Amino acid sequence: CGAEAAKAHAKAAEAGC
Amino acid sequence: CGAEAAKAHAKAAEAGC
Repeated sequence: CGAEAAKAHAKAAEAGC
Repeated sequence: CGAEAAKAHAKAAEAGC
């Protein structure tokens, strides 16, 4: 739940949410 | 793992994303 959240958080900030 | 995180997810998806 910390690294799968971190990958989703970067995914948003990649295509800025 | 995240009902407060889900309330932030709905609050963003409404005004943020």
